[PDB]
Amino acid sequence: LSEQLKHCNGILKELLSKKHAAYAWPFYKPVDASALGLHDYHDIIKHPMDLSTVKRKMENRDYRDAQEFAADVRLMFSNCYKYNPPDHDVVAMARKLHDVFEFRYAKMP
Repeated sequence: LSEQLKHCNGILKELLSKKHAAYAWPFYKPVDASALGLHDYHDIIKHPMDLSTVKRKMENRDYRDAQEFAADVRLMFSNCYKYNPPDHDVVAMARKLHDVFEFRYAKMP
C-alpha cells in the first residue's frame, strides 16, 4: 500500500531519469496541441495525461494505490497509440518506455 506507492514512485523516477530520456521526452509534459498544430487532438483524446501530471498527482497523494497510478501511466500510452499512426516515430518511443514501465511494474511488492 504505502510500500506499493513507494515502488510506483521509484518507477516514476526511473521513467523521468537520464537512462530513458532519449525516448521518454515526448511524455514529459502535457501535449501542447495548439503549439504543435494538432487542432484535432482534444477532439480525439478525452483524457490527456503525461509524466509531469503523474508526478504532481503522486506528490499530492492523489493515488491511493498502485492500480490507480498504473491506470494513468497506461492512459498516457493509450492516448499516443490512439492519436498517432502505429508506424509513427513517437509511437516507437512510446512502445519502449511502455516496456520499461510494464516490466518494473510487474515487480511490485
